[PDB]
Amino acid sequence: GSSGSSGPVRFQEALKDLEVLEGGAATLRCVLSSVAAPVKWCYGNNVLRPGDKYSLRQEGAMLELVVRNLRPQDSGRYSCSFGDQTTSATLTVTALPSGPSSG
Repeated sequence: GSSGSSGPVRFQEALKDLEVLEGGAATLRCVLSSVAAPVKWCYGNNVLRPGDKYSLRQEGAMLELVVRNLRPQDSGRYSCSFGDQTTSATLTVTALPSGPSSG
């Protein structure tokens, strides 16, 4: 059943569309209606886990998901599962113009 009818966690400021160029890192941000943790992170079908590739951080109803090696194929639907409601956002990654850059 339930734990103790505590209450659902509304999404005051969920994740919003992000604009970044290929060759950096993308850090999403979202503030929950209430301070609760730990939190759950999911992307697509499988559930996201804290490690090297990804870095999850929680502090005062605040989440932070960093994504290294930004690629034009990574852009998807990052939705955080927490409480009764769920949020979802989209990232924008532009493929470098392939200029005179060394690389």
